[PDB]
Amino acid sequence: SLIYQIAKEFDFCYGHRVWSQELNPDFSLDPCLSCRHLHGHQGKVIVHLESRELQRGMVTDFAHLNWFKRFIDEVLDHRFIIDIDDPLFPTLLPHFADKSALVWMEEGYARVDFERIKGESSPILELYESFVVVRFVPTSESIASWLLELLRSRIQPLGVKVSSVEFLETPKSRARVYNE
Amino acid sequence: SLIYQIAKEFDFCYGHRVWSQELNPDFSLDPCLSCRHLHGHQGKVIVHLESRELQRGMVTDFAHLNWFKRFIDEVLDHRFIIDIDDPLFPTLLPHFADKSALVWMEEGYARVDFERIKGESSPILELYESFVVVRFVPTSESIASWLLELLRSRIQPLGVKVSSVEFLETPKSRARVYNE
Amino acid sequence: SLIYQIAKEFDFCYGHRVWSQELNPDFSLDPCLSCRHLHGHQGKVIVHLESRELQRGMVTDFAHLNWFKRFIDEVLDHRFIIDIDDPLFPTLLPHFADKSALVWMEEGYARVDFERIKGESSPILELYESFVVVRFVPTSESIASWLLELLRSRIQPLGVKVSSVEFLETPKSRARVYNE
Ligand SMILES: [Zn+2]
Ligand SMILES: [Zn+2]
Ligand SMILES: [Zn+2]
Repeated sequence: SLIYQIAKEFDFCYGHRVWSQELNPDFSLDPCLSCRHLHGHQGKVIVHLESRELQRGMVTDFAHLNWFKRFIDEVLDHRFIIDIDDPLFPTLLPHFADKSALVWMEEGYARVDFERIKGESSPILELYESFVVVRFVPTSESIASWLLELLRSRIQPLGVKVSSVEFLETPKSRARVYNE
Repeated sequence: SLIYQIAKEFDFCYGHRVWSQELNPDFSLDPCLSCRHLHGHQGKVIVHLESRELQRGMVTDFAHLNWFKRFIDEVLDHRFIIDIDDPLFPTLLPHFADKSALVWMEEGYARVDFERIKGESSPILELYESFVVVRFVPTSESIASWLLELLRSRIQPLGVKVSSVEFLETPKSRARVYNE
Repeated sequence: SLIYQIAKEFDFCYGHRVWSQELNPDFSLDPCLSCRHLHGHQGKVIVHLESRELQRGMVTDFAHLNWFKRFIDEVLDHRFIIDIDDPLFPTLLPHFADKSALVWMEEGYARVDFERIKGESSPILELYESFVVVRFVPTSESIASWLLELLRSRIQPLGVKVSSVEFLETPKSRARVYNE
């Protein structure tokens, strides 16, 4: 049986930190918890779709992931991705410490309610425009699992399967989650 | 148990069009059928070969794909790949509108019979030297499947399996066909 | 079911030769056994690790291969890799022509015992500091197999599996060994 796959890459830049990172120094050599620092990455998502047959020579058209490109562009690019359980949440989002005025979207992330910060200065608005709040520690593996969940929920009308999602955190390191 | 694989890349440039392209505008956002345009690509073929044991430390020598290199270089590079059943076939190859005087090669493509255009102008000859005629819409997935068939039928005397072939249409998007 | 993987790349430069290379000319086209020449490469090791669950959002931390990066950097980079059974071993290492006075390490390579050439000229010392002696023909498949072995033997206390190792001989060609 032949299996047919297609894969597309989507790029974006973001900041995050991995607040729970723990290391075994026998393996890391240096015990410093550097992923607990505020930092950032150039991310690449690679979506793999699969069929057991071709329709008009295709698994499905590459342009059929255009809505997802739009999601990556409009929601994640040039943003800071923060775990709602991050202990620095009330420190970095002090106008939203009690976690009450967050607006959860269907895709599973939150933006702050900007109504609550009306009449704050421009730099303060820029700050809060930055945050994409998620309910998971934003590791490459976590992000990849979340994007796999989103794709799965939405791709079914195309008649193909999402077989895996890769998330490259740097050009030399990446995560992959397979949908078996 | 271990499985051993080798993979090798082969590059070429070509023109084509995907004449049958259709889009679901809910997923693509734009309904424009841009792949129906005459265009081109830098293509990359990746061949994956597999064995369950190493012979002399190898799956098989990388150079044992040289004949396949020659094929890509001599047949596909700097050519325009066209489906025999593209509706524009008669328009782009008017001297061969009946599709009879084509010379089909063992690998499953054709060139025009140049006897029938003998004495045509130099530019007309250069036009007909361009075409590689195939029996499929030349999508990334169809190209990958075709080259997989070609490799499966030839590599037997090497004692190795072809496990899959990848075809990169752009650095951002690619197809893979798995033999199994 | 979901399966989680991470992969990380490690780069190094080295010299070797494949003393035992043979070719079938129906496939290589050219019979010349060029891999038997002394030469070298830019190598890339890609380590894939797998787990059936995430812990703190991770398969395991990318930094848990820092010991492996050190091994690559300190043992393999800017070295010449030679099989102890290369017919040229006595010619290239004439002060260790009997192939004893080698110091084998747990990772499965040897360096010469420098006590034996104490007192020799500086250029002679430089020559011998170059060699990494191994018990296989140093093909890409063999290097990958060996690195896989080292990784499996070390990674067990982290509770993840080494699923495969890729070893890139050139940008265009690579080996992969899967741990099935
Ligand atoms: Zn990070
Ligand atoms: Zn195209
Ligand atoms: Zn070599």
